[PDB]
Amino acid sequence: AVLKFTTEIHPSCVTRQKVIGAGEFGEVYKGMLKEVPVAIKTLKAGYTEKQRVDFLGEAGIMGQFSHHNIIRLEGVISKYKPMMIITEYMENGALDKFLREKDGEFSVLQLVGMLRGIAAGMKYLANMNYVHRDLAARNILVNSNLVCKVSDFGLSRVLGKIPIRWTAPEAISYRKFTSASDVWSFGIVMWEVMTYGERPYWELSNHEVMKAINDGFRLPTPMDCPSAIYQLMMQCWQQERARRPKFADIVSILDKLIR
Repeated sequence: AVLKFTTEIHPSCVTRQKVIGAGEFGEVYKGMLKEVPVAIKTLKAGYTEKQRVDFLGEAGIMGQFSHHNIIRLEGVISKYKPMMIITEYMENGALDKFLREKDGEFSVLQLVGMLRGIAAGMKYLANMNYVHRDLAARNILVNSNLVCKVSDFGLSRVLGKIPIRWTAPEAISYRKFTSASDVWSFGIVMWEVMTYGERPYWELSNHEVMKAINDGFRLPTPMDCPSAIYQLMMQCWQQERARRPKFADIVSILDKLIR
């Protein structure tokens, strides 16, 4: 794929209406663009140069993609303060928090549908030769129509701190990040979904998680999870990365459970 540069949006085109959260780099707003509803992420007052670079850099990576299950970037304001990233609006926010609120409410069919969309976004990303490295329910956003979309491309790169509980053993131990380590992470996301937003490995420390992983531990079947879905997450957690399904396999497997 050919590299894209980021669309610059004029400040007068953006209207912030309400605060909808606190971000890594500053406040997040709901507002309007041009008009269409958008999420508007701002860069905090007193930002450092590194923060500016990382803020706009993540947006640039997100902007490489055009897929229904990857957050759409409208553009950035980088020539004016406050600097902003403008994306599609996701009314229901982060997937982990959304499921905790809706604990036990969804059908298995609906949870599978949500996972199928996430897998489709990842299949697309993998085919574009990108590894995400930070795939986790907290980094997936949910819109009013229950569509789940991959967000948070800070660690993403073409094929420092890492999210240990979501990371494959070979990526933890040997710095080997591939689409197959993203598949491991997807398995963790499946577990987060089927548990309605339980924390992977509960309150074990990172060192304890690493030891558990190295000892062959796998997270247990979520309450009332169908065997076929638990087996799929177990397949995503094959110790040897070459033996995990590809995202194309995952999409096909989930598709067949949509009945």
